[PDB]
Amino acid sequence: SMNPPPPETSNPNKPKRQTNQLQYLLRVVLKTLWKHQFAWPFQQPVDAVKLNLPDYYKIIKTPMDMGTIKKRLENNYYWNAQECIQDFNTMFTNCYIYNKPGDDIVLMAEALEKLFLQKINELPT
Ligand SMILES: O=c1[nH]c(-c2ccc(Cl)c(S(=O)(=O)NC3CCCC3)c2)cs1
Repeated sequence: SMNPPPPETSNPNKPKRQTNQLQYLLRVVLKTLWKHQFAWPFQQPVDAVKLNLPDYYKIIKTPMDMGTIKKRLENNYYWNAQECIQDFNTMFTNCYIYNKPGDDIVLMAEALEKLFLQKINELPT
């Protein structure tokens, strides 16, 4: 298929964890970003069949999206906040890689990244 399987949202041989920071990343960071007017392209894995982008997964080898991140947080999939933050950063970076400076989609990612950084600047202790 043109679409690989989406990233795992559970893994039984990976240990789980819950922390105040991870709770915050779900309740505040993810759930607030989700509502932004520019969040929609990032709420699910890129569907190359739907969007007609047979090139997407030829270019992006570590795909990530907020739908996956949300499910991971709900699963307690992550060990710590930094691991989750890395997924957000991978999502943003993928967008910059797959596209071009100034593209509408890149403008969207740039705005979301700024808001994301604002919110993770300070996490609970
Ligand atoms: O690098 C990424 N692009 C996208 C994405 C998702 C949906 C849509 Cl419509 C778009 S887009 O920038 O408006 N390009 C559309 C024009 C043809 C394919 C989709 C990008 C999510 S991550």
